[PDB]
Amino acid sequence: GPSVFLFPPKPKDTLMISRTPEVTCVVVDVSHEDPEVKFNWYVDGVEVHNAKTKPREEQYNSTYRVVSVLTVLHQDWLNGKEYKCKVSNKALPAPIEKTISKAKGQPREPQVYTLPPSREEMTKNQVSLTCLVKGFYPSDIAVEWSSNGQPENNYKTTPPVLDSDGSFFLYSKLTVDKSRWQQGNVFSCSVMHEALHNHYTQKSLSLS
Amino acid sequence: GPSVFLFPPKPKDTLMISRTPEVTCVVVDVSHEDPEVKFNWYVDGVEVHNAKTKPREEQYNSTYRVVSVLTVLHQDWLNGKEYKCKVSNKALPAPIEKTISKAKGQPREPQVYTLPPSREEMTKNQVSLTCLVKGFYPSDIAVEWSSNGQPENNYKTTPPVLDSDGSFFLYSKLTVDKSRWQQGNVFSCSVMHEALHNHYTQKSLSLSP
Ligand SMILES: *[C@@H]1O[C@H](CO[C@@H]2O[C@@H](C)[C@@H](O)[C@@H](O)[C@@H]2O)[C@@H](O[C@@H]2O[C@H](CO)[C@@H](O[C@@H]3O[C@H](CO[C@H]4O[C@H](CO)[C@@H](O)[C@H](O)[C@@H]4O[C@@H]4O[C@H](CO)[C@@H](O)[C@H](O)[C@H]4NC(C)=O)[C@@H](O)[C@H](O[C@H]4O[C@H](CO)[C@@H](O)[C@H](O)[C@@H]4O[C@@H]4O[C@H](CO)[C@@H](O)[C@H](O)[C@H]4NC(C)=O)[C@@H]3O)[C@H](O)[C@H]2NC(C)=O)[C@H](O)[C@H]1NC(C)=O
Ligand SMILES: *[C@@H]1O[C@H](CO[C@@H]2O[C@@H](C)[C@@H](O)[C@@H](O)[C@@H]2O)[C@@H](O[C@@H]2O[C@H](CO)[C@@H](O[C@@H]3O[C@H](CO[C@H]4O[C@H](CO)[C@@H](O)[C@H](O)[C@@H]4O[C@@H]4O[C@H](CO)[C@@H](O)[C@H](O)[C@H]4NC(C)=O)[C@@H](O)[C@H](O[C@H]4O[C@H](CO)[C@@H](O)[C@H](O)[C@@H]4O)[C@@H]3O)[C@H](O)[C@H]2NC(C)=O)[C@H](O)[C@H]1NC(C)=O
Repeated sequence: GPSVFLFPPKPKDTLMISRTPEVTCVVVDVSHEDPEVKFNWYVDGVEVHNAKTKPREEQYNSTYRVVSVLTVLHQDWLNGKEYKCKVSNKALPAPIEKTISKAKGQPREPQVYTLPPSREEMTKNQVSLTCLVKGFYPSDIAVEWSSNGQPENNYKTTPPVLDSDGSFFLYSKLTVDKSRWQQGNVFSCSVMHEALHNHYTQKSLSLS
Repeated sequence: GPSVFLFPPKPKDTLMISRTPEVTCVVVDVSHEDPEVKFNWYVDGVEVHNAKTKPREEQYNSTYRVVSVLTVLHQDWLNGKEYKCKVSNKALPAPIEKTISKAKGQPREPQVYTLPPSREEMTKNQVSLTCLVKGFYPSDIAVEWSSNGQPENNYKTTPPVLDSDGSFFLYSKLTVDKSRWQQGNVFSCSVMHEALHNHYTQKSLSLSP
């Protein structure tokens, strides 16, 4: 009955020293008469301790949903250590195990280019500011937009796309009002990747 | 046990008269002692019998992967008929069914914009010509690149991405040699969509010194 789902830390957390990367180990479909679940975590085969098991979250479909969280070190994740979650329950015949780690492969540095709107789009009510990010490996990346320190949240980013070489690329599109573009406001495409210098770069975009 | 995944026809196939739109019905995780799969197709509740079941594709994880394909008519897809795939197998307690159709909703016309390389990229050996396609619904679209009549095939396109409004967008990236860009050659982003005037539009891109 019980199923297991081991999720990696958010890319933004693994690349920012201030944040705390967490590996979460979701267990679903737990019965009422077999409610006890027990986790064991391993890091390259080495038992680790002091995980945090959140309280049982009783579901709409008359089951439980237990979650155990393990905070991992920034360096250990980015060095590519394998984190294993061993679930044990009465309903299970044999303990389930899942393993997760950073996408293995030679890290490659993204080139970040900003592209302004076409003059055809300038006739429209709003305009699209484009940020090309290309040549990065692996596909674990985070792209954000901002003006000054204050962030812009009216943007979408495309899934990473595998190129002719081993690398990836993507586009991020910030939609702004035409007025604010023509007033000469500065927008900044911030990118975060493991292969970037200090895990961060930022390119600006303005009217000439 | 067995899982089912019903996929729509390639957007390029539904929009080109010469091509053949197909609905594929993938069945995964089939055991060795229950290898027989049997499909039944329906079009708005009407049984059809013109499918082709491909041979079992034995997987790396000691299971099979059976696929049944149904060719659909261009007009039937674009009119929005519902295609259903009913899988049956020993391992299943009750036959599984999945349904797919064209995304129902007011069709919206893509705006097509071409963007030249940044001057930072101009230092590199090759440069990237960008084609933004935005504001289209549904997500059935096809993008090609060309110079003159002859096509350019060194390009990649992103999956359609859902925007803040109901519409979609995507980017297509043509990689060309820096020389050919600076010689002032004209490249053309051709787009094909249900909502486009005559199901086709094309925007050009050049050095424009
Ligand atoms: C044994 O191996 C096989 C083979 O797997 C392959 O080989 C192994 C060795 C590994 O390397 C695998 O990584 C590799 O894939 C396993 O078979 C796989 O089984 C899983 C399910 O367990 C299937 O997952 C689904 O995948 C589809 C997307 O699949 C397309 O894209 C894949 C790459 O991205 C590609 O590999 C596939 O072939 C397929 O590509 C399409 O193929 C068709 C025909 O081949 C073609 O016409 C198309 O053009 C082509 N398109 C593209 C884009 O490539 C994904 O959509 C599914 O997601 C749904 O279901 C999930 C539940 O599993 C759920 O979590 C998701 O959220 C999602 O659910 C849907 O969500 C929408 C939201 O709007 C909702 O509306 C829907 O109702 C909802 N549906 C459901 C059912 O919930 C899903 O992830 C793999 O496709 C399949 N792989 C292959 C190649 O067949 C097998 O499982 C292994 N067995 C064991 C025991 O381990
Ligand atoms: C009772 O209800 C439970 C609650 O779930 C919700 O409601 C039910 C009714 C359904 O509608 C659910 O789909 C819905 O989620 C059920 O639990 C769910 O079980 C299913 C199947 O066992 C799980 O499916 C798996 O989902 C994975 C992704 O999971 C993330 O995203 C989900 C939403 O998109 C979210 O519900 C999950 O909690 C989880 O969220 C992430 O959590 C981490 C922290 O742990 C965060 O860091 C992320 O940011 C979160 N992200 C998001 C988007 O929220 C899939 O990855 C997984 O697919 C993989 O495994 C399968 C094999 O199973 C492969 O085939 C596949 O290729 C892939 O590798 C799978 O689809 C679902 O996630 C569970 N939901 C929750 C909340 O735990 C109970 O099952 C249900 N019980 C019964 C008896 O019906």
